[PDB]
Amino acid sequence: KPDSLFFTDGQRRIDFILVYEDESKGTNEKQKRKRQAYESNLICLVFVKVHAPWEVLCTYAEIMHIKLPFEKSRMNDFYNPATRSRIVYFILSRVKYQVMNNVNKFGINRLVSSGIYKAAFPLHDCSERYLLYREWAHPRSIYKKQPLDLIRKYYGEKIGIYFAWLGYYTQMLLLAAVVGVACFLYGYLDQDNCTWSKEVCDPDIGGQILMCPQCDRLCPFWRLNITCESSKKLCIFDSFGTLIFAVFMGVWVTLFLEFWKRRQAELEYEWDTVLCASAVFFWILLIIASVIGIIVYRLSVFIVFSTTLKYLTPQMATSITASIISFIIIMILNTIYEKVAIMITNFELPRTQTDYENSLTMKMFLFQFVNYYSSCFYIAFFKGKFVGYPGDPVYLLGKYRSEECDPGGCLLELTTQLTIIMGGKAIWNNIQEVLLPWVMNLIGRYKRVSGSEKITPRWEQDYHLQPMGKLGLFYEYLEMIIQFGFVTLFVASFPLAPLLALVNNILEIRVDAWKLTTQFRRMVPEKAQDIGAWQPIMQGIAILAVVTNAMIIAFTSDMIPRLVYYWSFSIPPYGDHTYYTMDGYINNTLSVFNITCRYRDFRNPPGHPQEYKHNIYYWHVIAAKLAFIIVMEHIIYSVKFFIS
Amino acid sequence: KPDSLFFTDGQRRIDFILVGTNEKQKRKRQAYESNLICLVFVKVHAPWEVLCTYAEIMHIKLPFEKSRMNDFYNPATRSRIVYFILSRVKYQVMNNVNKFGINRLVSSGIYKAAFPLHDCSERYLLYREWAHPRSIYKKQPLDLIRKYYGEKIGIYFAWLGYYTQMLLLAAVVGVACFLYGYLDQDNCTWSKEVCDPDIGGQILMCPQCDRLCPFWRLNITCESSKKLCIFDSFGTLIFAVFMGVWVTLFLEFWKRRQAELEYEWDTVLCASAVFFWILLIIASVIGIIVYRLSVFIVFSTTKYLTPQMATSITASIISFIIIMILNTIYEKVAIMITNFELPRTQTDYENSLTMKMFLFQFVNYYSSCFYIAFFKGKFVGYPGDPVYLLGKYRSEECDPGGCLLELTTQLTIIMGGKAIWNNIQEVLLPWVMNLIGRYKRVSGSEKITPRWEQDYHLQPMGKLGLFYEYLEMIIQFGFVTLFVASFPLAPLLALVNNILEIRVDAWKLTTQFRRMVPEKAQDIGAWQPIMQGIAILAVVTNAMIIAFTSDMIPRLVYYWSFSIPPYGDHTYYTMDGYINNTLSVFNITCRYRDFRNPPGHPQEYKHNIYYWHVIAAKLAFIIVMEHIIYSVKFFIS
Ligand SMILES: [Ca+2]
Ligand SMILES: [Ca+2]
Repeated sequence: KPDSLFFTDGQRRIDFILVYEDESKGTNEKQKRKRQAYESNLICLVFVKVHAPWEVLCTYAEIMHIKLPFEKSRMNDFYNPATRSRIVYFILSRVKYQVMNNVNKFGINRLVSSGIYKAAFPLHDCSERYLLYREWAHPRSIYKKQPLDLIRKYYGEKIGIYFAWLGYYTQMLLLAAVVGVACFLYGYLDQDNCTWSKEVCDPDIGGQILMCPQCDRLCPFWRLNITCESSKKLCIFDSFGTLIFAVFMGVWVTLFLEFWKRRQAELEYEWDTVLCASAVFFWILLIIASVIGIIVYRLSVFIVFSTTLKYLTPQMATSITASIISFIIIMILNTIYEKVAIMITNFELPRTQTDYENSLTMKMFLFQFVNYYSSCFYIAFFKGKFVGYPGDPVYLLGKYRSEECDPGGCLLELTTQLTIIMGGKAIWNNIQEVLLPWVMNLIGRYKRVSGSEKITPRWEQDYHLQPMGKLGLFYEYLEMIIQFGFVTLFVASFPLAPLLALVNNILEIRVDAWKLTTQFRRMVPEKAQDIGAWQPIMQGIAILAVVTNAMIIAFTSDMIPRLVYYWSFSIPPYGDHTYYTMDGYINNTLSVFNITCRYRDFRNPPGHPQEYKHNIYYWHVIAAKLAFIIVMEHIIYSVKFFIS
Repeated sequence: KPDSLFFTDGQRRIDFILVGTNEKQKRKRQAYESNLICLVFVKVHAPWEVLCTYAEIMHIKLPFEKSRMNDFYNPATRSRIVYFILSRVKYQVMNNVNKFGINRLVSSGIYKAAFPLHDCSERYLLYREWAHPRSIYKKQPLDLIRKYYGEKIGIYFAWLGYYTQMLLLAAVVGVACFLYGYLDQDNCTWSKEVCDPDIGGQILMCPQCDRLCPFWRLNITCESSKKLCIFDSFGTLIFAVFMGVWVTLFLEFWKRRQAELEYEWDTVLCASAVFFWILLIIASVIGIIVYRLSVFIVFSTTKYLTPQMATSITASIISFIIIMILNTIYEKVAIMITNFELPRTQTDYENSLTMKMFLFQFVNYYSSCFYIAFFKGKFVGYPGDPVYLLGKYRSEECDPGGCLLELTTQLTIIMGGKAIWNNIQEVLLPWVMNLIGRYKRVSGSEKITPRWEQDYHLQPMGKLGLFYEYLEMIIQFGFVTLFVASFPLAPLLALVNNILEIRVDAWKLTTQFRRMVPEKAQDIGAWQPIMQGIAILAVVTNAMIIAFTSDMIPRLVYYWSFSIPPYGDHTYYTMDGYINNTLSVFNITCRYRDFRNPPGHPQEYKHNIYYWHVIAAKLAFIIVMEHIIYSVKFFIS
């Protein structure tokens, strides 16, 4: 029978499979009779079946305290196919191989690494798999609520916590999405009567500003008018779409953390749930330097691409193409890091599985942080600075100049990077997660055995399925923490970032689910009280996110400069208006340059006693930026103090 | 037998002592002692069997071999066990009137007193080598305190330990910067040009008050500016940075010590009324400053005793007296409002009492210091018009030094004067009241005084025993970490203080007060969150003290970016010409302290580039120092 969950005699559900074949140079007999006696003490091509009867599960459940299934009691009570796999795995790990020459091994952790065995896994049916396939696997059930209790009871506590965290995620990124939509409509509608994003488009005030080339050569004296196509759509990320949006984002990120702490407490109430500087930091410093190589490649790309060539402005198509190239390079370099972190972690002598995975987290998460967010931090914080008296950039300790931004507090490049990285990867990781299992399963089914007997045993089909590995949910937490960082660190621009995430996760909460019910082999239902080794990382990300949001609003949003302009530079002090009006902002902010243009920085005109040194406007604006940072951060940690 | 801790039979030590409407409580107390059986001095004793029987509920692990109570491998714990037995056993009636313990019994007034008794031994040696003026510097046997006076007193004297041993490092760093500020005093152009009449005495000021104040000169500042040098020349920066690192160090260092002692020992409507009085005292600090002004204004009409030294001392003493009187009033009112609300058990009641009285004392003490440090000498504009505080009364203005001598004088007189006065009461009140009792109740005994009689004549300690000591020491901690930029000797002033206090309290805990029940405690309790909040606020307030009220960042700015060919006619990083080129001119139709444009700049009396540069430096300094400090404590923890 193809749907055989039992033995030949029947009435005995299979709990595990392990496969090996050492019948056939010279050394083969050694592992042959190593594994020949290994199964002997475990007793209470052929697929070695492992089952745990009542008297075995009862006698080996005494070691670990697990609340059996009304109400529950500690270790003993009276009123689960999932826990059998974990019990069998624990039995395999505890029972060792006894010899007479002092070479003792326990479990197959070392056995499968050497190569004695081939594979080991539990198996499920073809029931709870179909009912979970219909409303939870296929993307048609977008709005259907998931049975997280069923997920916990079927695919283990770790997967249940991962999905509940994702279920809780879009449960309250919909409010962030609707706030983003409100800011979206405010920015889009109020593109006319605000003297911003209309001055730039108007050829009389924001069109007569003759800039000067940003780089050394092969750039002409452009005009601000060309900014129109990207300035009219800039206000959506500016104005009220920036200040209250990011303040609400900070309050939200500080509050739902504690809200999900309460959710975790509720879950615990429901379920039981009871030399360093070198090499390691050397490679991180090397990639901190290698972002320079990445941007050098990016320039070497678009310099040629500009000569090669829906209102596709140069700074839109160029930025999109550059972001795609950088994303491809980031994926390749992430593959390189996936190799090197593993190759350096096993070099050190680690502790058991828990500490090994904790160290692997502490290394790979930082590797991915510096791999992904380095470019975003470069563009956001220290990209378009350092222009002085003769217009001399820092030159980066060489003969190569630095790149300069646009008169908007360059954020369109940042939001394009966000959209193409966290949005492009959203497509691409799902593409691999859906298609790689199909293509490899088809390769196995069309290259190993073809034309079966029309009755395929369950173990054979499961063996043909892809393994899940010990780093099962590590990669999902990694990608989701990357999404979390992109949706909380840089959420000042792109108000629709959670919404772009929202539907994303609604697909993922199915797609992953789908790949967890049809593609990968069933995983042992491990028990965990939380996400683990990521929650402190989440707290650190939130603490850094408050500061980085303040720095995004101040140093690279050009919102504080306009607030300052219509509060203190528009009034009769420093100005000629009557009340808080934003008129004349663009002309009365940019500073003049003498070639012997008008660049973006705030500096004195050529002939002030302090020429090309910062003026009163710059110092006022930077004092306002620092005050805004201090006030917002203090208010945010005060708010989280009230919350927790 | 005056030294008799046993009954007539002997070999049975006393473990505790307790001593038409009248008939009601007479009958209630007559049957109360009946179920407890296993002026009269009821000697409650606990044999071994009752100790084992009713010590099982409160799990205590004590042997050598610390495994569990029921093992086969302490005069202190008998009092606690007897107290627990008294509290658990209730009085049974047939009218639905059930009372357990004497917490309600002594409140009504059926009994008079209840206390354990100690020896006249382990108390004599502990008086000599630990509680005597001849043994001040001798090392503490903290075990001899833990097993004799209880976990609470032991934790109090161990937490006070590091204020005597490793507060010495802070004190010696303070001494080092104290001597550094006095040696490099002539060759810094600061506090020398001020004392030089040629360039620092020609700067005529203008009156700070509306009337009865003449146009003075900076020359008179000399006697207070020359000694100001040690407070802010260069020792303030490294001093406060080291203080922040030091506090964010010993917090976790004492966490480690707490873990070590855990290894050693077992240790098993709101907006109104409550916040209304706090906002009322926030307003009443205005009344306090009005009172101090009214005092020294008249005193002005009445060893280089400059007006701003004698005045700052006299007004500080008057404010300290008023603060003590108000603290008595708050001790009354917090108790009178806390019992109004229906509280939980004793632990939660004392937690609420902590949360109320600590805030009351915070606003009582640190409000004046925050007023002087942060928002005292500001708000001068175009015609020299102060904010007037929503009235016809002007505000008070500071001196061209980033007024800090007033702040350090307030610290020295408050945390130093109280350091004397609290010890004075703690030493003399027991003597005077014991003498009153011994010379007014019974005189001329028969030369044999029973132990219980002498103990009864001693003062009671109460349920709020160590609450006041934690309160005063947390006040000292706040004064030595919040405002530790000036007065580098503040730890050293504390140090000997603590070295005396760690005896004085010790002394008063072996001769004056009645023995206290050895309560079970694993930490100071309900104060560690307060200490963490104090440290987090302390980093920020130290940054604001260095920036907004130290006049140090302006001194960095002058010789970094104003003594260079832009903004200055110099050639290096030199402090020359700082005083003249910082204060801004005022036109009456003087030269005040704030940084504003001269009378005739297109933005007249609006702020110049100097103030905006200095405030940008201040904000950058605050941000950088705070970020570095929490990064450092992240590395530490
Ligand atoms: Ca995924
Ligand atoms: Ca004391």
